[PDB]
Amino acid sequence: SMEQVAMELRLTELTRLLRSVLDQLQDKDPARIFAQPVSLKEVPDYLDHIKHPMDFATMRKRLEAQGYKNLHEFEEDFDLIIDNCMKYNARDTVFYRAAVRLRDQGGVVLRQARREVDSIG
Repeated sequence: SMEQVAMELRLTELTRLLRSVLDQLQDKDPARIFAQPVSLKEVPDYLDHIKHPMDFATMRKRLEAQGYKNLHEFEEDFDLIIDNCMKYNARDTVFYRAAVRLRDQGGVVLRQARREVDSIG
């Protein structure tokens, strides 16, 4: 149907906007701490601690499959990256501190993304 096509164009355009958001958030992680999944070879107990692992490469795979229907879904995955790290790692670690700085810096990007998503529809 033509309606299905229009819906698909909306999804494609959301995917465009979320790709730009993802790039901007990942720039706030210049150490690349959150770039890839925590390795279960190197942290064998990780899934005993963290039930839903997340990282920027995993988000990018979902994004490119147009697997985010709305900004809320995308934000959920970004918050997992931060929240998982702040639980597994102690306050005094470079990992925890990186997550705090990512959260704080990412807030700005996400605040305007929300206005753009609502604005453009």
